[PDB]
Amino acid sequence: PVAESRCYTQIKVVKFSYMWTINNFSFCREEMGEVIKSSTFSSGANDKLKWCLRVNPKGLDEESKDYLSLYLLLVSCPKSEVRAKFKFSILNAKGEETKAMESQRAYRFVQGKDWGFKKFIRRDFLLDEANGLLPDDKLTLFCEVSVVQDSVNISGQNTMNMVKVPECRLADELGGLWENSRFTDCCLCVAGQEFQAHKAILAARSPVFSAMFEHEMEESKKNRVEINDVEPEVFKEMMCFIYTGKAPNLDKMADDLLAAADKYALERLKVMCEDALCSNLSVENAAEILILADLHSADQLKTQAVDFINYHASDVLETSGWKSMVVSHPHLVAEAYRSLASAQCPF
Amino acid sequence: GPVAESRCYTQIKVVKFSYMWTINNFSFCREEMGEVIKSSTFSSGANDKLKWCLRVNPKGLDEESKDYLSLYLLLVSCPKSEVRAKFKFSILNAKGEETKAMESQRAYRFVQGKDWGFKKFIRRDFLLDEANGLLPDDKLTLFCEVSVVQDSVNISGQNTMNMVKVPECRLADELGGLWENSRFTDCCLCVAGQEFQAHKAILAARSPVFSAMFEHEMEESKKNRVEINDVEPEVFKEMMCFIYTGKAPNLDKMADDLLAAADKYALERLKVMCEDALCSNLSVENAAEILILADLHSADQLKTQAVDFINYHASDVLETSGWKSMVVSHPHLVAEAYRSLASAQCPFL
Amino acid sequence: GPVAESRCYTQIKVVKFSYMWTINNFSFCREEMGEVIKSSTFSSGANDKLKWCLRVNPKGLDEESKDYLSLYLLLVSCPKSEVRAKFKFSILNAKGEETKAMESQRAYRFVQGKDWGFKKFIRRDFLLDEANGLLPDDKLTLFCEVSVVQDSVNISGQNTMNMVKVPECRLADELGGLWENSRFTDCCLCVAGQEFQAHKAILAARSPVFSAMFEHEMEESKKNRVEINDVEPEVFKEMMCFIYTGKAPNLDKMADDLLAAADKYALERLKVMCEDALCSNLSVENAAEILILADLHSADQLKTQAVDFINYHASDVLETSGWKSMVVSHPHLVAEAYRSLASAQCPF
Amino acid sequence: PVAESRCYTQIKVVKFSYMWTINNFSFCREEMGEVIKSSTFSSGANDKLKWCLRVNPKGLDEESKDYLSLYLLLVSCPKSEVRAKFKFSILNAKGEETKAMESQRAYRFVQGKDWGFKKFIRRDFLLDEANGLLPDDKLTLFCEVSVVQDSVNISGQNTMNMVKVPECRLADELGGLWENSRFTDCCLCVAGQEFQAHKAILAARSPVFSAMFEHEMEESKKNRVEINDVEPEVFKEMMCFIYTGKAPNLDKMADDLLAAADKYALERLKVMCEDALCSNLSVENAAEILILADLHSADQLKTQAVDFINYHASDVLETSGWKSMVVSHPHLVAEAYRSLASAQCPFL
Repeated sequence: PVAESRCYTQIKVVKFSYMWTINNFSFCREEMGEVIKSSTFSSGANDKLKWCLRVNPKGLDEESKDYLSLYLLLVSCPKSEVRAKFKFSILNAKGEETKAMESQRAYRFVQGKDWGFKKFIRRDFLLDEANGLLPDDKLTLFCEVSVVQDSVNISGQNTMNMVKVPECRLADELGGLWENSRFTDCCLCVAGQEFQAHKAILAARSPVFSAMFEHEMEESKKNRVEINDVEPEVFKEMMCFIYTGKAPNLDKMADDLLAAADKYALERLKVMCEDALCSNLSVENAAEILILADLHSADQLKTQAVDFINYHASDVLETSGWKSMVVSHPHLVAEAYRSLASAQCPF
Repeated sequence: GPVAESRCYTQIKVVKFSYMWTINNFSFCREEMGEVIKSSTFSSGANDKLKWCLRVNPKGLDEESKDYLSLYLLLVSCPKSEVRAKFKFSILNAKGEETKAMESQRAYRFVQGKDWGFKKFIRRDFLLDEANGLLPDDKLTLFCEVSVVQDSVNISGQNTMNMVKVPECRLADELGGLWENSRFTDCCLCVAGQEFQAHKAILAARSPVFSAMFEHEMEESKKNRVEINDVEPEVFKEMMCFIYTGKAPNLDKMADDLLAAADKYALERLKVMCEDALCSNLSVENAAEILILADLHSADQLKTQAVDFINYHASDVLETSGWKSMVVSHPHLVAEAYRSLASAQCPFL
Repeated sequence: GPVAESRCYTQIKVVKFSYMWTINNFSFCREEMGEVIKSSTFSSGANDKLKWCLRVNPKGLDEESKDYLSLYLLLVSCPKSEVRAKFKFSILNAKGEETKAMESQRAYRFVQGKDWGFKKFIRRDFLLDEANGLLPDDKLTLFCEVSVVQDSVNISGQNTMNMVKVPECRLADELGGLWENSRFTDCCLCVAGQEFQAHKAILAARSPVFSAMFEHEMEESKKNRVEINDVEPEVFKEMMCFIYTGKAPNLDKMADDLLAAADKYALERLKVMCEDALCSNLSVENAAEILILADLHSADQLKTQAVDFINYHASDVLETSGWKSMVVSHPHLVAEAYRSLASAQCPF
Repeated sequence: PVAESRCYTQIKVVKFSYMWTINNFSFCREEMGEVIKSSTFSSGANDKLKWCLRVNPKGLDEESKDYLSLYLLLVSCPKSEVRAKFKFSILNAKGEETKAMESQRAYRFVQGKDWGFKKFIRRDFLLDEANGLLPDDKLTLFCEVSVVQDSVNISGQNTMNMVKVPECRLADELGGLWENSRFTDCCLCVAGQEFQAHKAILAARSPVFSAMFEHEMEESKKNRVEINDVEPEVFKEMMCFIYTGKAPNLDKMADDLLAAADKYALERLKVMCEDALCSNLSVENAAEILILADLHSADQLKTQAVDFINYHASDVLETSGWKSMVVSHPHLVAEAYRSLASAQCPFL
């Protein structure tokens, strides 16, 4: 009783790395094996499985108290397996890998599975500034992922897929249109600052701009109009989202970006900024996040903030901002009270 | 040594089902080796887009199974990911009882196009004996059992710091909707009587040639009523479909004329799409046709691929009518192909 | 003779998986006899509206589970189908190995809201014992393995009929399109100044009221023109919605006067489920208002159940002000409630 | 090991039945286990579970060669389990029960699986007219099914609320609308025979009448509309459907109604007409069904018709009508070749 297939197997390797630097690693103070994760990032080609770097600044359990446990975790996937190989390396002060550690073999993976070699590095050893492993007191991690697919004959019909179309693009040319401005069809005024933008892209992409230009303004004041809502720095990023569908400079000014998106009803940018603020939940902000969410109907981030406050209530409620929020906005905490009413029902 | 703790409990999902596929009139299933005939494709129901089929041969392959029956399975579909599964094969007797029930040892690695089955499953002559009660009126009744293991994962107990459901890109879809709705059209395009309506900036960005015409201080006569005769209406419609969506579902059946239209406006992305679509149509007779289409349109990649195809299939390409037509019509192509095959593939030794 | 075969091989459907539940600070998760505390929901992943939640007793039930920790499995959600399944509990040691695992003799019966398990699943003292090491940092570890069996058959197939596919009755949604696009309507109705304009034949067919008041001598005079003098417009809308569709999506928040108009306009199907929906809103305080509203308007079944529930809750119904109100205004109604009570309390 | 559930048990049953008629039982000649079948039957309300019966006029296997096998076959369900109990009976010429048999218990059920009673009644004894079981050689059998529902505590608030709500009488009201012609405005003629109808109902159902009446030529057309292709009884049943959505006697007059549906773009009408034709399949009718379907864009019916033709080419290609339709309509047989070549043949 033996089974075989008699087929040529071509092994694929979709390599992709990630850079992570922890701001002020020394004051992490993550005792009891409490963990810090990286910013969400995708796997490059075929953006459907997304990886993420997970670090415990102090290694769990008594054995790795001095050590810094390091693991790599997969954010989400469509209920399948991955057979990747990982290489953990630490860059020096000048940016050269020192603590390289390549996986001896491919590891079986599933959604949320963590893998890594415990006792990766001693924290006191890392803290030595003379070694250059903490430039400006920042802990830099660099990881190299190589996902193995194990395709049999790559479905050979020859049609081997020699050559290819270039990578699918459009947004890059729209970015060139943005920066050059290419004599667009309308003008914008923003707090005195001048911006030059198109009409058809605004109308098709945004219902708000779809209705706002074409209703009596196409000849009256189609060329010129003033927006007293958005500062020019983030207005540039919002217009960049209109052009290329992305906002690389989104994290820093994300609250006013949320305001601008909600006023114009940019739902996709609304979800991106919801994910951005989802990564910035603490004791000293969650009440203001609730104000922003109800001000914008950010239902996903609203529920996430509700759950986070439910989890960390015993010290989140000790903030002055919470007091100002509840006295100013009791209805929001009444909604949270209704949400927790079902939670505390059982038992 | 190098060890990596899992730090996730090995909870496992296992899913066992079964299915039978009978064969009426099995005794009259012809008689020669290599008769690969498969079962009707079947599915669990909770399959999650997965299908399977058997591979029954009246005479087994290789040497030992000359007088046996070879039974093998296949994975019809998968979501471009590996599958770990099991298979058990058995035969129901006259009283519907499993007789040749031998199980597998461990769940094997399964992908689309791969097959795993017990070689030398059962003797042909022994099954041909009616005393075993296994051939009722030439109705051979198979039966198989699948047990797909997954090694499932959750933080089920308890709590989950969740992500927000990100939406997918809508730029391609929204521009396509603007195209088909044809709202805010700044230019009207006419081809062979049919009149379409399109937009200025997208056409200028994705087609430098259209930007070249419409930037020449002449728009009110041309941009509002531009007329083109080179491109037929259906190719031209698919060309705007490419520009406004980057998606051409029926690109292969209209590849050469669309390539010519792309060459007219230097739509190099759609040009390489047409090159790739043509290149998955390789045959000995149309090599000259694709070569001249590339040479007229300067499709360097497809021209090189067609020349390599001619180099590989010269023995029949020389006798083909297309090669003779190319030779009498275009000796330059003959010279270029000869130079291409000259300093490669034979100069040894 | 008496027999019942299948003519098909007994193939069996099975879905085996497992689930764990973490519990913090077990030493301070309260302790008294028969404590009902449950877990968060969970399922395999291919659930098909199928969910379960654990149910654990820090101190068990009855008598012989005081010093024990019993455990049960409640079926939370299901597709209203009889669920037959096996289950297997376990406890993991400190070294990561299941220890106290026992599996059901057969696939127990499960339906929505049914609990099953093994009473006396573990001694509380033994679990609390430090030598076993089953409670590190006052954290109690669960691990359950479960399989669900259905016993269906998958045949080779000759495709059978192969064409059971058919659109359901989409009819009278077209009448919805007639209404909320007005699709050449032919008569004109005024409610409270607000205007709505419809087809004569529809309301003629639907109820005797609109039919009769148009069928005789009004077609000559006011065939198109007509107005109503008792119905509220915002509910007038949903009233036509049911009259067209035989379906009212939003009814409970306006069901009282809707039902009153329905009896005023003879809509028996509307009448009955609006009464039941108000009866689904049964409470101690509403019952007087519901009773007077009901029996003022021929509400037979609702009269019966309103009377019965008021009999069942007479004690706290007494101090309701509405009780004395209807007693003062409509005494014969509560007299007939007594008449109901006559045969009610014959024994015992 | 043993466990409880701590609950009440409320059982609810709604039983139902349906006549079966088999004319000329002697001449059926359904041997070697040729199962006789008809359309699936339901319980009336809540048609989501469609039941059916499977009968062998000659019982298979050596035991029941002379006997007749009578077995239920549930067609489809939402992947659930049901515990219905069933009884059967065969009436006499007068319609009186003599050959009655019942079930021992509440048998389980799933999609496709069959319970019943083999080895019951003789074929020769049934065929003996001295017994009087076959009036004019007509086998008229009766089947009843009692669906035992069962549940746990019915969510034991006591939650009773059992309003005896009737069903949606909208079609029945439209049944009276067609039958009585109350409030009629528009009339029709066909071959001199005249039967009138209503305007907005036809506007609702059809896109075709919507086309040829919305054009503002109503008084000339809609007052005295005429149709050419349809026939009187055919128009009767097509009016019956377009008013009702039901046409239980469509089987004997199905083809004509399919043609009428093609004349009026009545997609649901065409659907169950094609379904009735799917219960018209024979080894010799496939040419006629092909002519009908291919003339009418009947993609699904031509699909399974071609599947039948592929499966029974061994006689289909050997019929005279096959040659006739090839001569008249060859190209459709060309796609028949295209299908059967790429079907149950790409092996190997």
